[PDB]
This record gives sequence, C-alpha cells and structure tokens, in this order.
Amino acid sequence: DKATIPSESPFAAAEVADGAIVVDIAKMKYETPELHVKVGDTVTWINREAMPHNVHFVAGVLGEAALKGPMMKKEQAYSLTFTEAGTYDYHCTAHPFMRGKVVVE
Ligand SMILES: [Cu+2]
Repeated sequence: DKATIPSESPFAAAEVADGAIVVDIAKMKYETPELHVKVGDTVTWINREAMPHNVHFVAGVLGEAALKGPMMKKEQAYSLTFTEAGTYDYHCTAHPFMRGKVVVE
C-alpha cells in the first residue's frame, strides 16, 4: 500500500505520537485541507466535534482497496503512515462535502 495503519480503530487525542503531523477536524472541516508531508511521516486526524468524522480514500488512492477509516468520536484520533510519494485525496464518508488531501513528497 502507499500508507500503513498503526491502529485500525481510533484512539484518544492524548495518545497522539511524538512527531505525528496533526490535522484537526473542527468547524465541520479538515482544518488543514492540503497537508504536505515527507515519506515515512505519520499523519494523525483528531476529531474535535460531537458529530463523528472519518477519513475515506477511494480505491486506487492509498492502495488497491478503498481505505474507509473508522468514525472518530469527539476527542478521538486516527493515524496513517505514508510510505510513498504522491497526492492522496480523501473525504468524510458521512459528510462528503468535507474534502482534504495529503501531498507526500
Ligand atoms: Cu464528517
């Protein structure tokens, strides 16, 4: 794949790793909608709202399969470790008007 998943389900905001690149989800938006990282970086999304949110990459973007991330409740987090350069678009499954991208370079 182009990313590995440290944890298939969400974990507490306080448990975010040292060195992770954090994207907040607040005000019904990915607060960094275009994030630039390097190969081997871990990106961690943190849901700051009552409404659940995820990140969803369609098939062919992070790998053969779609990556439909788990729904994060308020103050939960979810990480992806990017292992290959590219441009990776995502949305929220529940709220597809929420769009973001990670650029790995
Ligand atoms: Cu959402």
